[PDB]
Amino acid sequence: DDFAKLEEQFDAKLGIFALDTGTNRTVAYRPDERFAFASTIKALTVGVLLQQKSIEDLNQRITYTRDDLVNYNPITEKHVDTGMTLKELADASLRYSDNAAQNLILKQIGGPESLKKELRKIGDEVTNPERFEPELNEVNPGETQDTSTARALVTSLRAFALEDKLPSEKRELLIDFMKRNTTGDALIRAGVPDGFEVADKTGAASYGTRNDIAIIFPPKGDPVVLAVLSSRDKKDAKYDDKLIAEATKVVMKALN
Repeated sequence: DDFAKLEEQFDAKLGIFALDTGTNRTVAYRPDERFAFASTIKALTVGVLLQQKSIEDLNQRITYTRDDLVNYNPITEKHVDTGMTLKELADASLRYSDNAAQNLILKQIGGPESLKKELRKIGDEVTNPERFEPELNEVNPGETQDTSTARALVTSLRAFALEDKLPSEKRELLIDFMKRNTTGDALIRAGVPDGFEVADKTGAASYGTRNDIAIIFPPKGDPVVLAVLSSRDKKDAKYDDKLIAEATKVVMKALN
């Protein structure tokens, strides 16, 4: 009723899945409803990048051009002449949601097809990487291109960040990046209690799609993996971060 209340208040659809890995308790609300995953895919993309490369390997310098810079490139646009290491690209992608960073990493790992193949390998049958940024944000209701579900994103994120799709040093790298995300302050972070660490990746796409996926680290006890996905009825709809923050609060109350 609380999630439905938020949907009502924000004229939005909520997609929620949370797993407290310390109790195996779950919170679900339209967990299997598809949403354009938007930039949350960047987290899973770095996960695959990390699976593919030694930590040292991430020091490879990637040269790119202005062709690669499409819309939102806060970091990559500044280093277009000097290039960026894969690590620096991962940093930009995760922490600034740098689209060109995501695209260059996605190319590095073998493209959307390779990302999808690696997600199927980990048993994510639902996430459908098809396109680069910002093209992947163009998802209509009912279309499955570049979509996933809260359950699938949580399950996949957990696999890379917490489970065994990455060795510990790489998991730590992925977690450190997401912990130091700069784009998520008003989302999942705005809905956790004090002293809870959040490692998150935000996204926003067409139809007022506004997403945040996270691993949340309580003061005591094991991490909670959470996806809060939202979409609205109208193509050019604006989103309200407050919905994600409020939905996160409901999750945390349920897990308490």
